Amino acid sequence: LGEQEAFAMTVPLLIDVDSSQQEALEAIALNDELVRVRRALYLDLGVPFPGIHLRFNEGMGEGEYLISLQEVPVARGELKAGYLLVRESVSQLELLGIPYEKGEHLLPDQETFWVSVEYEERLEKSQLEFFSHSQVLTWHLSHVLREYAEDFIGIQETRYLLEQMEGGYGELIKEVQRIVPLQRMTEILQRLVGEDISIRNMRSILEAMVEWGQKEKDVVQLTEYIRSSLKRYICYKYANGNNILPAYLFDQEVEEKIRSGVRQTSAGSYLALDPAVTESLLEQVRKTIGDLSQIQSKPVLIVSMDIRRYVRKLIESEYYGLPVLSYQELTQQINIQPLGRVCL
Amino acid sequence: LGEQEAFAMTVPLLIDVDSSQQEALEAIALNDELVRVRRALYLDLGVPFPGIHLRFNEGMGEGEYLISLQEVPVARGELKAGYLLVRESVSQLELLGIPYEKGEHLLPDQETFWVSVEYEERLEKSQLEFFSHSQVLTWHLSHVLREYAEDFIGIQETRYLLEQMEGGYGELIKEVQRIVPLQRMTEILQRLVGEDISIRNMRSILEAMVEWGQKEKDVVQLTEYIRSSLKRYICYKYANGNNILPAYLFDQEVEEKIRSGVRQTSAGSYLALDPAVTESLLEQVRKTIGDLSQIQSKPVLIVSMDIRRYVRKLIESEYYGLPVLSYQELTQQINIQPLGRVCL
Repeated sequence: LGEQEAFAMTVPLLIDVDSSQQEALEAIALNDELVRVRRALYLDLGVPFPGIHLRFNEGMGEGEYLISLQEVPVARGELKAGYLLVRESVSQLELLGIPYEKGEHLLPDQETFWVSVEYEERLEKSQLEFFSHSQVLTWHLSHVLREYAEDFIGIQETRYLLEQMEGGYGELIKEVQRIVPLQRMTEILQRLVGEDISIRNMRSILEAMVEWGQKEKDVVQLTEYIRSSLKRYICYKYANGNNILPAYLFDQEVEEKIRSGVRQTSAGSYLALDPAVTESLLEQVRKTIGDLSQIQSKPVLIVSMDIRRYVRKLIESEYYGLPVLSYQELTQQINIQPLGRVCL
Repeated sequence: LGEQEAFAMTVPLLIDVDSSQQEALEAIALNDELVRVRRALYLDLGVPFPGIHLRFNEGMGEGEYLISLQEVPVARGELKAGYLLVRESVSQLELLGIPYEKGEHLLPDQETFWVSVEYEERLEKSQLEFFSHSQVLTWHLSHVLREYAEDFIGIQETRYLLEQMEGGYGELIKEVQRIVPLQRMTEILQRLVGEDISIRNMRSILEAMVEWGQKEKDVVQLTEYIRSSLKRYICYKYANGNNILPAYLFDQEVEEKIRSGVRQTSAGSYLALDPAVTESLLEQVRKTIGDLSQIQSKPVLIVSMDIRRYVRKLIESEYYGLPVLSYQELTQQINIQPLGRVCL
């Protein structure tokens, strides 16, 4: 036992589902239904995701499954599709109009109710959302990555991109590395994928990295200049229609209250107004935006560039699916259709 | 005798149990029951523990055993299971309701009373905690490491991690070594494992090492920023339930008395208020927290980040099993359920 300790590396991503399916589930693909949603999610965000280890554990129950990032279960579940109970995401009284018996739960994103596989034939005629045992699993996965993609872009992973691109763009990389150190360039790539912006376009992120890495030095400013280099991308991510975008402009009185609380002190530049002012603004927002749960068409808040960040991490608690843009990121020839200006 | 001195290295960890078992104990494993609890404890903390030498000494009695860190017995014991008296940890009047004769002691952590091996058959029916001759030994071991894990992470042991990780994360390490010297990076890894935080996740400790090792320079601040990188880990170590955490918030009046006594002088930043104020605060704590011996569910104190340390080493005498958190380490989506605010 005198062997010293034999260090063992932690696993980057891990899926632990129960036993009793290690050969029973195992048959849609569950080795080509993960690698499919990992690639299909890579081409969306661009993060070089890690290898998903798949372990069928017997220690848990029979419908349990936990998805552990680095040995801390981040989205566990007891799939009561355990035997076969293919769930329903947009479950409603329509599943009472389509009367097949239900099973209650609040599986995360939409109201989940479960029906059996004889009931499936008739409800698939009725056309609602069906999640097989693959699609119930990967969905949380494709939701775990999209929300924890700030943790897979580390100094070891960008140096993977800046090596994989050596062939294509030689003199671009040998120029960017001398201007922005790897720590600083990575502290940006995390800040893009935080707003669900896609790294994928890795060239025009380095063009705008070289251009501004000499003039600007505060990361939060530099990333607002770099988003402004993906102009005609964002116009396509948020406003899919004919150059019309449903916005929620901030009336100038507020964009000035926030620009006066930046506190550029210790490379944090924290927005520090007051625990009593934050609730004042966050109320004026909640008073106009409402809840946006019924509000369709995915609106976006639109605020000046230099505070586009601090507004984002402010309402990040209440309004999570409300992206924030800038005036600059808005490529011209976009018809902002203001839903309602946020007064004070 | 002219041989100069022939230097002989001290042993890192050493178990000295008596003779008369060197072949009699020797049969559960006692070479695979230590290496099992050493590995099982490594995957918990992450420290690369040393090799446990096992020596059966005759110089002692017949039920004695001492566990010596570097030749100073740190947890000795005369196991009065000497012949066979498998102990009981949660001994109570239930062992008078289950009337089998007892043997009194205060073996450390829970009330230890001993019963024989014919009594074992019936009390194992009654379902209380049994410690065989292995489990009485390793338990102190798995308690010695967990409490002296600040002594196994030295500059020689982190350079073992930063070499074992060269393969996986090359450019991460070649970046962190130039930012934080080995002394400074190790003075952190000791400060994590001091709070029972787990080094194990060695990547996101280096990501947050690179990020903050340039801005912050006081170790105690840097480690409070590094704990804030293991956010969604701590949420799982202290609040296992559904995002609900039983806290003991500090009312703001106190968190300001302590922030005024930091004395950042000689890289010690000692909290120096008064031997008469420390008893004032430590009384207001003891007046609300009580004793927490009956208080179940493992509550945690929750104080602002910048003094999370000085509060910890303050109550470290009285309330040892009361972990202290920050507001920052608390990942959002955690329902702090304040048990009672510590007023002044």
